Amino acid sequence: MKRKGIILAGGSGTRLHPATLAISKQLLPVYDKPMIYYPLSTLMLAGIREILIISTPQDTPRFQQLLGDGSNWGLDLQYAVQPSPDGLAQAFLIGESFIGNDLSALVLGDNLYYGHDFHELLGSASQRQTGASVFAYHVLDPERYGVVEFDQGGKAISLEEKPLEPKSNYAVTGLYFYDQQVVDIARDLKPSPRGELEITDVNRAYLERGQLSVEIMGRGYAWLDTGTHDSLLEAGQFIATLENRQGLKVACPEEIAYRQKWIDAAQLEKLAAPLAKNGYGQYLKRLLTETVY
Amino acid sequence: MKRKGIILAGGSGTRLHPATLAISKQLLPVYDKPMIYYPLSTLMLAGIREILIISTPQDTPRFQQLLGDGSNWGLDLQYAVQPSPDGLAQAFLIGESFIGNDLSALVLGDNLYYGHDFHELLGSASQRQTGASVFAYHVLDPERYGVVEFDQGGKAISLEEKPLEPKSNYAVTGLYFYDQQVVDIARDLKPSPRGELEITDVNRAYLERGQLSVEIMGRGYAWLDTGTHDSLLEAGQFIATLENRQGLKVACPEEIAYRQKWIDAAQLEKLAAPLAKNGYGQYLKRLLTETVY
Amino acid sequence: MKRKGIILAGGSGTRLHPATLAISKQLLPVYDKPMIYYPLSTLMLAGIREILIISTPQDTPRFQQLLGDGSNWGLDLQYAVQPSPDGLAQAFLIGESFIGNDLSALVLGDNLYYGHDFHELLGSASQRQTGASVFAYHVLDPERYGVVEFDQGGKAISLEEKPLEPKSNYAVTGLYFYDQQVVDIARDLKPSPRGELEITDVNRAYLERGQLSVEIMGRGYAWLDTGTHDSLLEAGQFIATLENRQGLKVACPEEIAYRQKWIDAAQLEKLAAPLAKNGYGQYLKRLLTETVY
Amino acid sequence: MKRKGIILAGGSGTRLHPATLAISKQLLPVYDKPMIYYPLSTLMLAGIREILIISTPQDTPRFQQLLGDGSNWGLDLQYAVQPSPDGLAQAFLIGESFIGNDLSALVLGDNLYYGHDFHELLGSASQRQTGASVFAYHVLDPERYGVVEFDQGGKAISLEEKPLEPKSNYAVTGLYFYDQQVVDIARDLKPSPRGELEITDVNRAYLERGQLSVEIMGRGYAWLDTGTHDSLLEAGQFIATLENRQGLKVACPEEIAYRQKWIDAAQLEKLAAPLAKNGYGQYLKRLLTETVY
Ligand SMILES: CCCCn1c(N)c(N(C)C(=O)c2ccccc2)c(=O)[nH]c1=O
Ligand SMILES: CCCCn1c(N)c(N(C)C(=O)c2ccccc2)c(=O)[nH]c1=O
Ligand SMILES: CCCCn1c(N)c(N(C)C(=O)c2ccccc2)c(=O)[nH]c1=O
Ligand SMILES: CCCCn1c(N)c(N(C)C(=O)c2ccccc2)c(=O)[nH]c1=O
Ligand SMILES: [Cl-]
Ligand SMILES: [Cl-]
Ligand SMILES: [Cl-]
Ligand SMILES: [Cl-]
Repeated sequence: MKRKGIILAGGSGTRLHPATLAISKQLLPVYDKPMIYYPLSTLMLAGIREILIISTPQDTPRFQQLLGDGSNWGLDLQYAVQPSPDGLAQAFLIGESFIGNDLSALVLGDNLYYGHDFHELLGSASQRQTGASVFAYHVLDPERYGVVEFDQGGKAISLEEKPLEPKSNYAVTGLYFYDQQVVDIARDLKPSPRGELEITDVNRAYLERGQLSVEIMGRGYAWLDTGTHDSLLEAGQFIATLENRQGLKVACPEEIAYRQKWIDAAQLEKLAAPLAKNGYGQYLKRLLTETVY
Repeated sequence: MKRKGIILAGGSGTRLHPATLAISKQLLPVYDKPMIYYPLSTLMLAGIREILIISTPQDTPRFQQLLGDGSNWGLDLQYAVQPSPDGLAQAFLIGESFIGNDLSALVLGDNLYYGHDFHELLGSASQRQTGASVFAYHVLDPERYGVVEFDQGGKAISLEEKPLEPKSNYAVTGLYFYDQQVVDIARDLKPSPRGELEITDVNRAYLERGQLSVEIMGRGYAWLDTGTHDSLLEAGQFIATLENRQGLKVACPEEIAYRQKWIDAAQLEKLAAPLAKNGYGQYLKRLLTETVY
Repeated sequence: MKRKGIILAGGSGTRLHPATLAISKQLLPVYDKPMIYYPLSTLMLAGIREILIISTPQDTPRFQQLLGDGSNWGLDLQYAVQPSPDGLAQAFLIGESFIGNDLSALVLGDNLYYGHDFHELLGSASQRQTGASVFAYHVLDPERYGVVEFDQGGKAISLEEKPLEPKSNYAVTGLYFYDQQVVDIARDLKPSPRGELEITDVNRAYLERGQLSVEIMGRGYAWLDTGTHDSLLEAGQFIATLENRQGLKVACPEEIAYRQKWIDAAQLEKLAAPLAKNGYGQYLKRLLTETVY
Repeated sequence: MKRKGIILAGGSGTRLHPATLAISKQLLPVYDKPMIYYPLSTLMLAGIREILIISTPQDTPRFQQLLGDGSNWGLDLQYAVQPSPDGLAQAFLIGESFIGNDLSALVLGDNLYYGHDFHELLGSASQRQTGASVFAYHVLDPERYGVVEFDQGGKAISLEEKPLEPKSNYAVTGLYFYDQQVVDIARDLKPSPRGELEITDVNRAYLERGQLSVEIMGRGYAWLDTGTHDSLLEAGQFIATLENRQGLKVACPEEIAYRQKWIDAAQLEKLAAPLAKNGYGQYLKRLLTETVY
């Protein structure tokens, strides 16, 4: 059974205005590449090739201009709009027709992940054909996120959205895997006191049915914060330190497509040509003639 | 006599693609605010209130959405397009009608400046009603810029554009002041071997007429580099270290307009309202009730 | 069979003078803690509790003052000096008596490692009772290190020390695992043209006997550079970004001792007391009453 | 009349333990050079050549090894110890004999300053032969420092030490200038509730005699924070961004001595020799054959 992906790349309201007045946050580069390249690359590593990008009406065309129909990276990209920022769960109403009867995965357009064995850690969620799979990650400021409580045996027993008195320091990350129940669960959701359709209600419903796998994303992964000006900066520094150390890029979509065998060496060469006079183009070229373990 | 300003915020070509595929560089934020805020604030400190923003046809509307007509900050902003990126000196052909018979100033949309007595250092160029005035700044990599050579008495005697063997480490910054000759000098320029109308030829012409002042911008000023992904990241770290230290913002246009008395406390309050729930709105508010020396 | 550890924390000569005039590099903190805490914590994760710290004669006492005999963290630390910086392999002559007839592991005092499953990746070297095990990591500037060449089947076939024309981009990291042959191999080493006893000759000898495992340390690990002022800075930024994101520390020795069960909750509490008024002390306290996966 | 300088580089207690367990904070490098180089360079710019370095008994020899007697940079450096960290005003009891009957200046060993016209701003305090002169600098967190309150005419009217409800955002920096009364005012001070002899009481006494000048250090100066591990890291990023941009170093003592004519080109060359194979030596060399305005 094939899994469809959704990147929700919608409005951060005015919270980061004026930095984000002219353009939506997920088109801003983090270091050497546009933000959206990072969650897209995540979906690609989880093996997902059919992807719906959801964003504001102003910006959809900009995302289209940047990513096209995906055919150049061996993907099949489609697009849809979120008129008003009415909750992350709204993705599933908007995405209903695109999901159809398949399994799905939702990733937040501004969430960056890095680490070892990231294929395998996604795999284990990607290969469960039933229920929902989310990830929990220790953070300093759990109040800002969805907080998962574990019992003494490490079983997930409550989820709470931006709690004033968090039950743990474990935050739900912005990567979610779902079966064919998600749309129907989404459709029955009531708005919350904040006026939002919450992804935590979606995930609570799977918990109450005993069908939520909460997999731990360990301290040895980077899950980076793009929610303040400060953190956005920390992230660029973080990526640039890795890339300049290794001479290898994090979350380069072309490279993921090439290594998954979704495009061949001739196609990778054609993608490199129009950027040949810069580092990124030069990087794509070098991938054709280097073995990387 | 009054001086008109031009901010050239055009195409950086593909040099910073794909970071810049969705949006032009000068809309990317540096730390808490869009890039273009920094040179605009510079022109404001130099006392210039009538400014032409030149940009690509695709992005003009994004600059317009961000900056409007300037009326809100006591300015008068106008807009023009640069269909093709044919050299910085092109700004004077495109800007001819807007300049009319006045004095002018040109600033690169991606140049950030910071330091003490910046009013005074601009002033001394802004007050010279005849000839041209540029600024020379010691850098490590002068080969990337226009290099000014001085004789033993500190007189400027040659200018050279991206010389392979620079005569000094003094680079010409991207702030230029000009009298009513610039348009005519611009009109007579032939494209260079690179296919560009070079600002260094413009400035050489003033030097050959003995009408170029080259004022030193000292080491105690920051002139920051936004030309690589690395330097852009250095620049955000730099502004954010200053701002978090001081609780005062660098190159905030509203604050410059308020302190120059181009807008009053009532108007500053109205600008603060629609961002009240973020740091930038809160910062504008606090300016109404703090004396800053 | 038990494995003994050596941290070589010797002289970086004058290369980073004057930053390092007053103190050896491995006592400088990286972000919140002294450099040496990082490789020490690495040895601890590999399960090694008996450790020889080797350093200059000036600085040994400072290392002793900082780390004591280890008894407080469940280790057994001993100390020895390297009079002159005559090569990394010299560690084994100096360490001969301390090694005795056991297996060993050598870590460079200035090498930082971070990532997921780091226990397991060390384990696989730690559990091989015969031969030598090193790690290879893709880097941009292989000329600076020991470069390992692989054949088309991914077999290690040459090692070369700071080659002018590197055969790959794979660098040998500064973590090494060795059987009872290392001392005797070390003793037979000739100085090189540079006047050094090279760790690459030690490792070449194991390769020529077919007893070198070269395990790949993947792009999903951080191996950080502390060899320039710039990289040292990049590292602090890197650690601080992780720690402030997670509210968990990288390479805190006390925490590793506590989680390996080498000290109990009462002892961890006593270590926290004298630092109670700062973040580090507060962090140790919080480890007593939080479950971390 | 001539002015004597004191750099207090004592115990920061345990506040930054364990980072600082092996070595006192003021020997840690900020980017390319030891911390203490920055305030020492400040005293040098203020024209002061006779300087007492006060530090802990354990570290004095490390400061001596780094700085010698100063003869190499045209200074005269002397050393004293501070057995217990009993307040910044203690510097005048300890320093009594060294001060003798001269004017003085006190600078905190961990305070970094940068900006334009820094000579002039010091000058104006250095030239006032009577009373005391301090500097007030706008900060975000004035509650951590001595806060100066101004009346509507910009006259200083109260000073308060770490007030919970600060009267302004103007913090007193860690650079102080004093006449021959300071010793006697110091001697009459009683310890505060915290067990410290406060520099703010010293400065309040001069205010109550009408002899305190409070000069504004403007926003266009950097006064950097070295009090947390975070800020220390910000400070290195900050210096390194300036230095890599300009190819000129901030607070290099040899360069200040050379430009003040306290050492000649032959002596500067001899200081450059023993570091010739690193950037800092190369930088000193290049100063012999470049004009810097
Ligand atoms: C399946 C090939 C994946 C190889 N790879 C990576 N594992 C990574 N790594 C280490 C990653 O952690 C990573 C992060 C986000 C999305 C995909 C991979 C990467 O950045 N680029 C890659 O080409
Ligand atoms: C009317 C004087 C404005 C005072 N002022 C500044 N001088 C600055 N300074 C210190 C600046 O360096 C600055 C830089 C570029 C353009 C304008 C000001 C500032 O950032 N914000 C300000 O409000
Ligand atoms: C065996 C407990 C190890 C748990 N742990 C870590 N895995 C790490 N991590 C993620 C590491 O990557 C790490 C790095 C160097 C040395 C030891 C662990 C850490 O920093 N601190 C820890 O307490
Ligand atoms: C004799 C004048 C020295 C010129 N000079 C400086 N002004 C500085 N500047 C810009 C500085 O801000 C500075 C800061 C602290 C102490 C001394 C100089 C410098 O870093 N190095 C220098 O050689
Ligand atoms: Cl982990
Ligand atoms: Cl200056
Ligand atoms: Cl990996
Ligand atoms: Cl100023």
